Amino acid sequence: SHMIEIQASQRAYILEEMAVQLKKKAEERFSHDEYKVGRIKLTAGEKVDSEEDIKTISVYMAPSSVAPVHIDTDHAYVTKEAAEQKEAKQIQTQLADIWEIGSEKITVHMEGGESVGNE
Repeated sequence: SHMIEIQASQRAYILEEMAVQLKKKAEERFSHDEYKVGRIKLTAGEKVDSEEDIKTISVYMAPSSVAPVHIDTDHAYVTKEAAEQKEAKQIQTQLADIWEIGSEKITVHMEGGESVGNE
């Protein structure tokens, strides 16, 4: 049903090791929570020797729980967005702290919602 493909790569192996250890450590703070860490996507460049070499980290946060026509006051609408922006940025900082890695490298995708983190 669910089949994957990989290309042999030392460099990728290391990167997948850093990735499961990062996944686990996140799952510790978001186990019993609103949000569940789901996909995590790392990118890296020519050399892959430590965490330092990770260029980016995408995180897809899970719901852990149709109306075409919505109608809103102007005020309802902007504040509804403000809060979702503000939720997204908090998972960003939380993971920044947890992983001891600058939030510039972390994109948070808020699936089960409509938001994203920085770039």
